[PDB]
Amino acid sequence: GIIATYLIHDDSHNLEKKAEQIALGLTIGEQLKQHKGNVIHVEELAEHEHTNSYLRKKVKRGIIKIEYPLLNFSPDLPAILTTTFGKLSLDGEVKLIDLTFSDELKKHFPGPKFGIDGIRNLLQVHDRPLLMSIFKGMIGRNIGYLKTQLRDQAIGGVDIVKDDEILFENALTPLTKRIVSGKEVLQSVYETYGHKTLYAVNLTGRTFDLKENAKRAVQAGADILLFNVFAYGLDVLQSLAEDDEIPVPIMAHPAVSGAYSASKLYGVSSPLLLGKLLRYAGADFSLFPSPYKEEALAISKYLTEDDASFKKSFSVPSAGIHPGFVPFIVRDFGKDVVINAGGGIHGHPNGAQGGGKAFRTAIDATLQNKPLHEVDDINLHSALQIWG
Amino acid sequence: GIIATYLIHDDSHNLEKKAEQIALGLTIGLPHLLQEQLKQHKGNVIHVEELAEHEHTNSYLRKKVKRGIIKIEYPLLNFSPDLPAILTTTFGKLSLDGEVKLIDLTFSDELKKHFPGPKFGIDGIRNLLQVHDRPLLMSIFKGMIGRNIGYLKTQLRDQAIGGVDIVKDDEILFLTPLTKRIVSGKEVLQSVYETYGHKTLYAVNLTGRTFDLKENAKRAVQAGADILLFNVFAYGLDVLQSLAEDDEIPVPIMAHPAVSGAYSASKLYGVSSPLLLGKLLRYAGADFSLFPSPYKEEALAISKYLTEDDASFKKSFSVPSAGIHPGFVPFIVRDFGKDVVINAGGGIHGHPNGAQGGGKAFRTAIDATLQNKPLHEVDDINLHSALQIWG
Repeated sequence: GIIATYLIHDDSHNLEKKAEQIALGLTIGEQLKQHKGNVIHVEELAEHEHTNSYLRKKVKRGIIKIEYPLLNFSPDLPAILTTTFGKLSLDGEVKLIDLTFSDELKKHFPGPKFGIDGIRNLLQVHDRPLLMSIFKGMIGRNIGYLKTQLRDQAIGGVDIVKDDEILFENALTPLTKRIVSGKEVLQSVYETYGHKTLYAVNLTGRTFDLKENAKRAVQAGADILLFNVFAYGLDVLQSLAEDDEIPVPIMAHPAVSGAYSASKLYGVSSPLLLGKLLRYAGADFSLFPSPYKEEALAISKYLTEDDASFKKSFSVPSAGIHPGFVPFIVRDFGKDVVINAGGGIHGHPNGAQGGGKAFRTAIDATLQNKPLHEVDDINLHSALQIWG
Repeated sequence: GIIATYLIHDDSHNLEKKAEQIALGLTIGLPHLLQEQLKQHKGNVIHVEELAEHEHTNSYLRKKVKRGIIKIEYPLLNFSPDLPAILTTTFGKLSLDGEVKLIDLTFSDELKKHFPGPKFGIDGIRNLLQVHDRPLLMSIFKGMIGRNIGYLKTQLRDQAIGGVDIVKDDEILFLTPLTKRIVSGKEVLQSVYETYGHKTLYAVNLTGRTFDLKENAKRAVQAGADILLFNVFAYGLDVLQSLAEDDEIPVPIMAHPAVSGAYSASKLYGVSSPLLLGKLLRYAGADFSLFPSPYKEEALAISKYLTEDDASFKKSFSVPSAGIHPGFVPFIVRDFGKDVVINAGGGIHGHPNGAQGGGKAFRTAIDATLQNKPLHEVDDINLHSALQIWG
């Protein structure tokens, strides 16, 4: 079935007993043994006095692994989360760290439609890390403003431009207009500059209108759908990824997921949420806070670990990134990563065009192990001079 | 538009600076006429209050922080009027910003117009049961797993004859098609109604994947479902809202808190439980909201949001849960008033005289409590053996 790995701060100091109580309490409480939960492993961990002080009580730390029979839940994320953490989420110092799906269970999930290889083929960028940037100051501005920023980022060499995280349906830049206008801008840049850029557009609105809106977006010519998965739910992302009438990649944004993962004592771990579950659910890209942390590397690990059931997803460490960090990013994440320039690309002395060239040049230098400061490029130089 | 209240542990010891920072970064960022229309999209700091310092926290975080409450207002023009956009706007990026917690959201009158609130609410539930005065009594099936239909009916009948107003499915279910439990359950309950004149409602758990919920809910109604039990937080508040807004689902919805703890267990991060299990659930349309009982201050805060007067939404029934037996009835009515549901949980089946006797105990306990007469001075064997076993 499924193995849930929990990190617990046991105040009773009996990991064995507690583990067994959870195993029973979350299952059956002869023909019943068939649904009985099994304690697979108990791991004692080092004590933390600072936590004891914070909780005003001595707690024994440890990791508990429990196996829940497949017959105990429907094979979808809402049922899985409910079974493995519905009750425990309110039982105290317990955090869900990982979920190990059996090969049988994995068969019920789609995994990414495109994955790393599908995205690279789509963009026709086969070896180097990808480059992404974001519009800056879209709210209150018109379509002409969007078109100009999009054109500059594309001419700058960016592979993917995404909508500002908080851009919702509005009278100035509504969905279909953003898509139609954007598609024309990027086609024009392609026709003249030979560089193809993709536009990841924000898919928002009511949960029950998402499929209709996603299809309107596709019809309008959308390249990638940007989705705030955690504002809606993993099961919703999954249904979008499962629809073959939505033949475009989905880029997941981590907005709101912090409500689940910020604590070290409660919640659900970031690697499971932004790494494993997003991948199984169908996200082709996963944006997550950058370490500029093992946390970040863990997410990435689950997004790319070999798994015969699912394609790999593109890792997109975000925030606090400038051309100078490219070397660190590639060493830490490898070549199959997306360099997220964020909205900071527009801050370069030569606009988004200069910022993009700085990143593109930086990426190529990095792949040749050539230092950035020894690179003769006015754009990359001024970048290292202003940002570091 | 919408005002968000945050609890922050600032490691820069400058609440006024962090606040303005947040009000700007989460909103806007030229000729006069354009600047004028753009100012309409800017966030405004509404209130900044400092709080007592917590040394244990400083030690825990391995850094010193300044505790405070910040209130930032976001213009409606900046987001679509739906919970997903609202949560993304007020706590999207902030949820990953560090020690910050969404404590409350104050919707404006115009914004509230975009939400349904409960379909039935307190008055609607009371009219369904024809119980207009005292608090209601609810119990949960017990040991249903691995049992047949005849067993369900028998336990259902016993709970009803015991005076229980609402019987609901337990949390862990794995043989008994919903339409079947619904149909058979209905049969049992109508029998008790036409024999004792007592009305009992059966709240059945609504399941399935997100995009099958509405069709499943309508089928449940068609089969004769009384109330739909729904694990809101396993799907999302926006899904609960769509169910509540659907006129083809003319039945009450009872919200269960499963998973919500993933959001509110921390005192430093997440979204507060009262905001979740109280305000949002009511606005989204939950007729009943189950939450851990104080048997503490969060329990009352939740109840407050569910019942506080609001011209835009009907009120919801508070349902404190866990650690409740007949002895606590006087307390519950004290802390939650008469418009509350007494959740006997599966504890009635433990009564020495079974569920029938356990239900009677609660029903006698509530009638007595409303008469102000102490339970100790009540000449009732069922109630006595209860207070004698539970205290």
